[PDB]
Amino acid sequence: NFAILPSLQQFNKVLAYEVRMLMTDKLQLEDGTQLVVPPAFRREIYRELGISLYSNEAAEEAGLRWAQHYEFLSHQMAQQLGGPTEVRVEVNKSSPVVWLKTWLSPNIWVRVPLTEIH
Repeated sequence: NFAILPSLQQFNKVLAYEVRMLMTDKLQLEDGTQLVVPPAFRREIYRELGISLYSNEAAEEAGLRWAQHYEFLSHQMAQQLGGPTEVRVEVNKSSPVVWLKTWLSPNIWVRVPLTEIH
């Protein structure tokens, strides 16, 4: 049952929040509060996002090369993940594909297709 076809901007917001949870077992709040992130959630986020992991070489052949740097999306992502990030978007394939690299894994590209939300 379809629910949402998100804009690229909305998708980036969604992706950032979920990747932030992928990244840790505890969300650290401004006030020093730590919200636990159940492992099960992290496993399901990874699957539901349809993340593929690419080496630099493989990425450059699988769609990264046509992907263009998005400055606002990159900063928006960097701010949520809390570290230097690059977001590129392959607007080929008509349905966008987001390519993400972070300071945490400088030799891995994260490939995430924009999809329907259900």
